[PDB]
Amino acid sequence: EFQRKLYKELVKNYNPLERPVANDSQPLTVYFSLSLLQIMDVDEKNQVLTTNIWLQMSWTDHYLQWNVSEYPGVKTVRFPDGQIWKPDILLYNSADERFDATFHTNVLVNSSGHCQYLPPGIFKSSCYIDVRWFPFDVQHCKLKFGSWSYGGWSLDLQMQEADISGYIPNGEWDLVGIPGKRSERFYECCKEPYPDVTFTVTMRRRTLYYGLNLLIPCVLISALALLVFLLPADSGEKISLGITVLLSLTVFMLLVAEIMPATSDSVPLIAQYFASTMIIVGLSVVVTVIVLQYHHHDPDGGKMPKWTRVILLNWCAWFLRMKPDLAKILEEVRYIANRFRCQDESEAVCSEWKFAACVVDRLCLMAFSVFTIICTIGILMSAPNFVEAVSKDF
Amino acid sequence: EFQRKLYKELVKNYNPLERPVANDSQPLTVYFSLSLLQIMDVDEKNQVLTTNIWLQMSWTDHYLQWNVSEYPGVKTVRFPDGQIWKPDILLYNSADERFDATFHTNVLVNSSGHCQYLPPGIFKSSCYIDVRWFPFDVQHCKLKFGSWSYGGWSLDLQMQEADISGYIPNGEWDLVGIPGKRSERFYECCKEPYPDVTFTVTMRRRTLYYGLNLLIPCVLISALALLVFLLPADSGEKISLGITVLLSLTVFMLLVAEIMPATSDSVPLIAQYFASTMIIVGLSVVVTVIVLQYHHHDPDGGKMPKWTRVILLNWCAWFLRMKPDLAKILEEVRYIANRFRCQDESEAVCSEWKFAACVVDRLCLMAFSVFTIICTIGILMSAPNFVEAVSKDF
Amino acid sequence: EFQRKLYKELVKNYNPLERPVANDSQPLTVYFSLSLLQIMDVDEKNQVLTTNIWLQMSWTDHYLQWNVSEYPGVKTVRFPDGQIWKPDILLYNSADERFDATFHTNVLVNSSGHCQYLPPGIFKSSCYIDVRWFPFDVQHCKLKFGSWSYGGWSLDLQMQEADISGYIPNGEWDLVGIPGKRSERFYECCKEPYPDVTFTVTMRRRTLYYGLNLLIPCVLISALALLVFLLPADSGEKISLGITVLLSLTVFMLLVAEIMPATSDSVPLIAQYFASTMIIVGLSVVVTVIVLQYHHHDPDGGKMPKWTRVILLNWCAWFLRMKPDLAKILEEVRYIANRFRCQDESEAVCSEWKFAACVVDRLCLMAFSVFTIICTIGILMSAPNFVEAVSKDF
Amino acid sequence: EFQRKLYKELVKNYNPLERPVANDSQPLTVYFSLSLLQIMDVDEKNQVLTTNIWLQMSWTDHYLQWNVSEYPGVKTVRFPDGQIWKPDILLYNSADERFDATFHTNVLVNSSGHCQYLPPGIFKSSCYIDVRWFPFDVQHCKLKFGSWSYGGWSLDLQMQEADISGYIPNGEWDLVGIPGKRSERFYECCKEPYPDVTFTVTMRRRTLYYGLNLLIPCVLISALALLVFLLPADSGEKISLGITVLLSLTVFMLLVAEIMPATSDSVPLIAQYFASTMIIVGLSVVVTVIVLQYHHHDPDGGKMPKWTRVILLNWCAWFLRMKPDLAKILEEVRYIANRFRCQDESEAVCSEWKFAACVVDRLCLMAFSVFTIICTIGILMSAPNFVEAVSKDF
Amino acid sequence: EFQRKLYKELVKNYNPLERPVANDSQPLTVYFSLSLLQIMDVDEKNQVLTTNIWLQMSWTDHYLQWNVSEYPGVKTVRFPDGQIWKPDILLYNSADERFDATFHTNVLVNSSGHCQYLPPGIFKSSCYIDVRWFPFDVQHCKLKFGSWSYGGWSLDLQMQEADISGYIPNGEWDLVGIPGKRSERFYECCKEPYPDVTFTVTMRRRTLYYGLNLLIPCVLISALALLVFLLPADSGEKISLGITVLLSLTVFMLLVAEIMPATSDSVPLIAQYFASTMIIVGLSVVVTVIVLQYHHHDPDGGKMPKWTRVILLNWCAWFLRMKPDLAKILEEVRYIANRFRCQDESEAVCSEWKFAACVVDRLCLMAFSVFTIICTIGILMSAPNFVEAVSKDF
Ligand SMILES: *[C@@H]1O[C@H](CO)[C@@H](O)[C@H](O)[C@H]1NC(C)=O
Ligand SMILES: [Ca+2]
Ligand SMILES: [Ca+2]
Ligand SMILES: [Ca+2]
Ligand SMILES: [Ca+2]
Ligand SMILES: [Ca+2]
Repeated sequence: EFQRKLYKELVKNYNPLERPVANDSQPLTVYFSLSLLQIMDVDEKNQVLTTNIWLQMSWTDHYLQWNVSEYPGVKTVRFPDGQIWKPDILLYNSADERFDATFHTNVLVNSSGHCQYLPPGIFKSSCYIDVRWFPFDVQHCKLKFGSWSYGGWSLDLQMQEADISGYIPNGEWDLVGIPGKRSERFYECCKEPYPDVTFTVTMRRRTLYYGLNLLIPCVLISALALLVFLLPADSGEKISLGITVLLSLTVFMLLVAEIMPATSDSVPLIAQYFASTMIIVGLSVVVTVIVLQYHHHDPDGGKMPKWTRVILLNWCAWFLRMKPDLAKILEEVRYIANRFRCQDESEAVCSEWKFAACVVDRLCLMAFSVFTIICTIGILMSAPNFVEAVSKDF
Repeated sequence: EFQRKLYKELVKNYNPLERPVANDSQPLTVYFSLSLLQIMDVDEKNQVLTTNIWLQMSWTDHYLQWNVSEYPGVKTVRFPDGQIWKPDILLYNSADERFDATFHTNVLVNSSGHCQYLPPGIFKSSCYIDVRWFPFDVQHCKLKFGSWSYGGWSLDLQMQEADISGYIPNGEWDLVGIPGKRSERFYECCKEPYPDVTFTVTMRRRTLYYGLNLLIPCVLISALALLVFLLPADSGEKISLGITVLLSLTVFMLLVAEIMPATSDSVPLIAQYFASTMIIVGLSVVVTVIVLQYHHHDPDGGKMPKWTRVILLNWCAWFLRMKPDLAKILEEVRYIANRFRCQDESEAVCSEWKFAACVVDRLCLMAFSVFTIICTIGILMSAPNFVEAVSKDF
Repeated sequence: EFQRKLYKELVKNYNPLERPVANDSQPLTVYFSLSLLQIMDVDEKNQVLTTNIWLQMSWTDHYLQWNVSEYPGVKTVRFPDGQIWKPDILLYNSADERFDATFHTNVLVNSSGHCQYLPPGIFKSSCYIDVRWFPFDVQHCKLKFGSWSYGGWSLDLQMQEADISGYIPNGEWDLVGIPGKRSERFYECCKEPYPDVTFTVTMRRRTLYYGLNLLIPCVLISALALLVFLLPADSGEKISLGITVLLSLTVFMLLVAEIMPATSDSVPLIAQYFASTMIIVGLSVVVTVIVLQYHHHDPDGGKMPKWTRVILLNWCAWFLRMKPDLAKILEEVRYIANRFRCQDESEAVCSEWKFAACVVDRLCLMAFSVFTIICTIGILMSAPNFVEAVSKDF
Repeated sequence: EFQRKLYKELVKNYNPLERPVANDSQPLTVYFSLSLLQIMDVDEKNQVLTTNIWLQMSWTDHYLQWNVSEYPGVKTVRFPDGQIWKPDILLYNSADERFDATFHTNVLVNSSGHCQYLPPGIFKSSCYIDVRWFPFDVQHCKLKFGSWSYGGWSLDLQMQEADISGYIPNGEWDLVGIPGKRSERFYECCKEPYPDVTFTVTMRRRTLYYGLNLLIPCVLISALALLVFLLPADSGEKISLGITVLLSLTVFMLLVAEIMPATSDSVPLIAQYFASTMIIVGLSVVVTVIVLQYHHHDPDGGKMPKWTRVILLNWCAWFLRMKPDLAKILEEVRYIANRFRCQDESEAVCSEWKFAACVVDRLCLMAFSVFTIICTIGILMSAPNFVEAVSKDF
Repeated sequence: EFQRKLYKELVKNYNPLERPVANDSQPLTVYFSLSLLQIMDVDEKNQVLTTNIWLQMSWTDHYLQWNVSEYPGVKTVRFPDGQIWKPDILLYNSADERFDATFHTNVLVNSSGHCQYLPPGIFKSSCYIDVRWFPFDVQHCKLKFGSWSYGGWSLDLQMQEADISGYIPNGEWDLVGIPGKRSERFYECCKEPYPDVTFTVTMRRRTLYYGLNLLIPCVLISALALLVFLLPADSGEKISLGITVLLSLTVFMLLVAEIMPATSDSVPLIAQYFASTMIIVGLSVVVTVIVLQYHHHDPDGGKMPKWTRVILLNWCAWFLRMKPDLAKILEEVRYIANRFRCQDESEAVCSEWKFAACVVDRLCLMAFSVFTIICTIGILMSAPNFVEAVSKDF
């Protein structure tokens, strides 16, 4: 009976259009905060953050007060959308096609006029997602909230610290924090300033998944490329090993292509690693052609230059620790024996060329191994967060 | 005439804003339950569960009572959304972009004021989907329901057991159960506690599909890799077999990549199996290079070390059960015969090196076969539910 | 003037909440049917059917009658949603996120109160799609309609045969029929029974597309695998042909993976066909290694077992219809001649081993050809609808 | 003042439910047309057409007239949805999930009651998309509009020619025309006939994109297959070239698979072209095995049949324009010389077999080249629109 | 008290249907502009631009004025959708399925009747996206705004310069400008003209991402194809290198296929580059077959033509800087010696053919290298914006 009586009394002459202050000249203080429940998605290609949040707004309605003695037991009332004045706070940097994903719930008012409003929502927000250091990256995505049509002279927006006590951890992203800042900005539309409250979600990517699924795979497959410098040339499979690894790594680059944005602010760390690896595998194919060209050198073609004979067979090789009818019969048998001698000297020349190929193959093995290690270590450890990622995730 | 009369009488002074109790100081008891019709989707990558459910709410409306003698034949009435007070129960962990997928239906009230409300819905809910043991996994996805704006002092939410009599089986997921728990929790917003009813859908994945399409394929293709240790070196195809298997298995890992979340809570079982298999195939390629390096060893290069001569040709080989013008003519023919003898001894040296390659090839065949079996069996049987899956699905 | 007068008269005291019967104690008869215009989609992976349907409901409104003499020319009126009582019939097994895809249109009433209501819709429904016999499958998808909040005591739902006179043929699915059944079921919610009308869309898949794009391709590529048993061993390409076919067929399995659900109710027909084919190609690779192992057998290694010498060179081969200074000179020339004789006998031994490989290769060619035909024919003709599909589609 | 006065006067007793005619017995004439702005999408796989259209409806409202002398300057008024009677014209063959994509705009009425209504929309419509001649195809997609609840006795729908003056050309589709037809049809629901206006969008596909990206690529890669019949057998790469082309073309078929519907009304032109090409490449692999089988024929095996010796070495080859101690020493040297003679005759036999392989290789080169040209030209020129496509697009 | 009083006074007799002018004969001036916050997406395949914009409309409402002395402190009021007259300005070339993505916010009115309205939105617009010069392209996408139902005689639309002070840079697109133009156009619907304001977003694509991920990769992989002309023929791997590169580049074309529209207005720059490269790699395979055909030429077949002997061994080779019992014994040994001589001359003939292959291989290396450079440089530098892209992005 008292709840029915109070609801009838409170809506007498109430105008939801009217900002509920007693003195029309002063601004209404609105306290704004949020409660972050979940980070649902970090879409790097579209540059969008999806979160489950509960907005928190609280203010004082001058007209919605009563004396609890005259209504025993009725400490609070509730009003749905449209029957009560509410602040029109929107997320400025919204990426949602409706632009406002807020699910409108009740406003809870107590007997002194304090109004609480806690609409939930699945919010899509635009934030610059920097992939320069991917996958060892930290993202800072802003959520900028503010009254759309009330400037600082009418609505005095005030900030309170974000609530994370209900945050559900994300298996991919490690929540570092969510600080907030209250600013007052001027826009070209209007002489009046408009205040905003901006919360910056700082998140660290967890690198175990990409380490075991992207980085390590690539390292191992690059190592197989260097295996060509150990395969004997007579196997006749040197070129198949190298080009096969190359074809495999090309598909791998395109696999990373599906997850990275097509921006030009910087060459990402992962792009550099794949680049460096690809030229190394490609260069090994070039070297293999050179090695095969020696191993198959015609013994009756040009003559091994002195510069080759010295650099390879001596220096590099040492450094690598390698190292009447009787007369007619005599003319026929002598021709046979002489023919055997000529091929023997010819094949000796071929042995030198084959040995040169082996030396070049051993030389490039050492050089490519060093270069692969240096490029890999250098690129990965360039990231500021690489040491932290190893400690926390591995 | 009586139905028209009763509808006119019941809405006289009715206020949908008003919680329908007689004594404003006491809370209204709302009985909440659900009826699970279908598990529509388990999205492991986005971590979302889609279900077809019928919510069940029932309470007592103090104002919607009548005397059936005064309205003969009118035992029940119905009211749509907005003409009657309803509890504002939402799914807290909703992943739906509207945040509330409930389809609003009628409230059915009988002559004593008992109100029933059974809205259907396609619900999207957020739940941690653990892929540690995939595909032998059991998921526990929670659905947390509660009044949004009425605390424990006004709405007394009470739980009833979930209904599954209409459940339609899912070909992928075996419904284990759906127990419920009623809790009362405090939030930072409000001093008043808020009760919730949470139902935990426990589901077991059916492994036949992934066994025949993911696990067995991989096992067979790994076995082909070990086939290299039986292929003679003179075939000149040892490296093509191995690297081809490797390229195939790389695509297979990326196929599993499209279905798994990118989380770092644990290395999944399937990831370990693919890892172990990949290094085994990759290591077999390394061994093949060593085997070919012996088979193609130059007979005029270094000399077979004693350590090699003993470990391989004796121990390993036993264990494996392998095992004036006349004078001028004499000088020419003697050179020819001597030349033949020199190559003969040379090719004998080559035979030892070729035999060493065969022994190493046989040795690694046994070692790799053992390792492949142990790694496969060990990884699969680590899962707690592996034995159950085999019994129920195979 | 009369149309305006009649609309004013009919809405006097009309209450859309009120079931429009004269006697409140008796149920209102609602005739329900549907008109199927198109089968838009059969999603086997998500297990959802999309159709374009026109629902048909008809009943009698006791209050919406008039005397056409008093309103000359006004034979009918129309009312939109909310101004007239309507049955609240929903599709129970809806897969749509709004749960109700009905587009609300007018209710057409004639001068005796007969009301017709024919809302169109794009309906998404859940149905078990059995892929056991895919692509030779017949699907039975149910559409279950019923009043949500009116039980059998108030709304007497009655069925009429579905209309297909406007059905537009689907190029993929051959509509077999759409019979309907009216049932009355009890639910745990309520003591009152609720009637439903269920229409079962029975559709036959047209197999021409999958025959020419999925089945025949696979058959031809498997045949190329058997081609290895005709390729001479000295070509040095036996292993490349086989493993290449294997890599190709693995991609083909994953292509079928994108269209099939991940259920475990049964191993599909297409899965069995790919399985059988894959082991046959894989087994041919194993046999190729054995054949090469003979063709490259060292003549100075073990000795051809008697069991081999008899089974192959005799039985299998027949069945297959294969089949002072002068003395010093004498010692040098005799050594040369003797050396030639030793290699000659050695290469004769090699010829036997090479012939054994040829016999084994011919033997397995016949065996694999038989097995490929039997497995292919057996699997395809296991389907109950295989004969029908060939007759109608090919 | 006059605009305010007129709006107050016109809505006095206006009933949006009432069809605005003076004589209730006669039908209201509604003129229907459309303005086609853009063809947005032609989805062949889902069989849906997406367009940007402006509907045009015009009729006479008997009640919304005024005397412009009594309201100087007020020549027109406007009414939004729900305040004015409108025809309920829908697109019958809609594929949109809401079923009605019309964006509701104002109705513009002049002082004599003529009402204009031009709602814009993004319309999704179902049309049979025939891919028999793809990519040289012409599509005829219908858009069928009609009043949903007003039959021919109440609403007299009349057609006017479609407007294309604002049409924006589509880079893929060449708009041929959009004629319209007005029909009157009977439905099983109702004895009254219902008129419809149907516009048929006829569009020609532009073939430059598919010619350079789909047809020509395939032609060139098939040509490489025939290159095998020029590669010498001793290269040992004949089988790798052929099977590699085959693997490439299999992926290409699956690429076309992603864009074509899975219907069985006909085998498309593109499917036939890929079919023909695939068997040609596959058959070339079979021939390569035969050629290699001759080139590697054992000289001590069977004897070259007479039928082979004549058909190939003579006919085909001509047509192709190819073409005491002294005695002991004598026995040893005679054995050596005799041994040399035996191999010489043996290798002569091998030369004939190698030449036969060359002849067969040359023969099949000519045959396969002819067949490839004929099949390609025949298939492409079977399309009725092939000549037109070349003239307009190339 | 004054805010409540003013809201009550202003809505007395207010009619939102009425255009708020004092003199009904004159048009109402509406100032239109926009504020561009973000370019969210440029979808080249669907030809759609997605942006985050704030529309700006301002006009004068003759009825919403008051004297601020009579309402101290009340300088402004606000009205939501439907309680105030607003211009019905839509985006004409909308690609959104609702056709109007505007989020409706408040209208802010001051004491002299000046009304401001700044609705935000995520706008999808249709624009021709020219890919002729992709990835060095500049796009000009139009956004055409205008009143839908008010012509130039009633609503006088006037333009103001677009605001970009809040523009957030896009990592892919460099905003060049957003000029606007106000036009007045006649349509077939209506004799009255309708004015529009069109803003043209001009954007330059940033080429770093595609340069490092699309252009450079392709250049390097084409270079590997030319590596075949350095690989010795005896390696037996010439054909595997070439066809492998070809298979890789085919996948690369299909990767670009997923991002380009299927239009026929022009052959894109990227298509030409891939075309040119593909024929070069394919032609190198053809040349390799010719080179191998010489290297494996039978010495007893045809005779090297004079035209070949001169062009290659002399001209091209110079330009390239290449270059009683005793008698019986005599007959046996003489046969042996003569046999050795015959093979010697035979292998000399083979050496010439092998050298010819080497010369042809060297010749084509130079020719293909030149052609690859010219085609690459020519195609890339054909783009008008190529020089600008290098300067700004590299
Ligand atoms: C506004 O009101 C003040 C106080 O009543 C009065 O002095 C002033 O003249 C008014 N201005 C007008 C009527 O323009
Ligand atoms: Ca992420
Ligand atoms: Ca699942
Ligand atoms: Ca289907
Ligand atoms: Ca198309
Ligand atoms: Ca873009």
